[PDB]
Amino acid sequence: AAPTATVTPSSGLSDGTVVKVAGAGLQAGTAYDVGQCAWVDTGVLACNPADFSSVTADANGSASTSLTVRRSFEGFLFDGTRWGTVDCTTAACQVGLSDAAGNGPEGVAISFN
Ligand SMILES: O=c1cc(-c2ccccc2)oc2ccccc12
Repeated sequence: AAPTATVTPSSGLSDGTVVKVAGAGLQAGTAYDVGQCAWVDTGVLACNPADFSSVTADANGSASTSLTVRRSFEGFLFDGTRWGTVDCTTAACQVGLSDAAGNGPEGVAISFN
């Protein structure tokens, strides 16, 4: 079926901005982890365990959350292993939203001003 992932990426904003994430039409009961998961290695991405707020799907099958995009964050995988400190000063960051396994909406990139 066609889900309804409506998120608000930080385009043209500075660091410390609150990214709005609202995913509807998901699996009610599943916990979705969302963070500023950006590129950390070749084909490898990593989320931030510092300012993260995993949201569980409600009885409507929707999950709304908000994350704070930092300039530098600790990159962590979905398994629990870290990859290193990611820094988006000269590079651009992005938002990552997926379940404990790694399924969900497509990633959206963000850019500072
Ligand atoms: O920590 C990780 C975060 C993300 C990710 C999920 C959705 C959108 C962008 C990035 O993907 C991975 C893929 C493999 C291993 C770790 C990760």
